[PDB]
Amino acid sequence: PVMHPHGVPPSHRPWQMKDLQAIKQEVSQAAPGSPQFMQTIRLAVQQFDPTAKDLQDLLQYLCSSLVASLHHQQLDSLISEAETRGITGYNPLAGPLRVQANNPQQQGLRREYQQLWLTAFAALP
Repeated sequence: PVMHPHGVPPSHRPWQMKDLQAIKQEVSQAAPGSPQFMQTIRLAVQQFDPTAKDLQDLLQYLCSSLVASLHHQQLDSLISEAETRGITGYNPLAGPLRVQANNPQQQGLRREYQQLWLTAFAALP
């Protein structure tokens, strides 16, 4: 999660097991892929403002290894397509998008990464 304390720069903090349990319960209160599901996962992403690594770690906790890998596969294709067209605040010279999305200061890029990560569920059966 990325914290936004008043005044000081934003900072990253690891998931707490209670955070992940809370998200798991909220998500499990809706059928996977359903409109209420996608709404719940999006609201959880808003709550914790996670980095790219945070999002990967969350799915690793929520889903089976192969299903989380399927998401990663779908997201990688979305990222490639997004990189071809250009992404807000992304210069390939500063490193891979997934790595840049882990810099707490790059909010605009993190938020766009979050939207791509959310979009990649559109395939998850």
